[PDB]
Amino acid sequence: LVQRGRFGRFLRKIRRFRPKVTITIQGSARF
Repeated sequence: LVQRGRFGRFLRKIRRFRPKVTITIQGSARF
């Protein structure tokens, strides 16, 4: 392992801001 929640999900591997910005980029690749 090499991460804490503060560095695993703090506008880093999720973002998902109210209008949805990078989560959409991830969503394009995933789906």
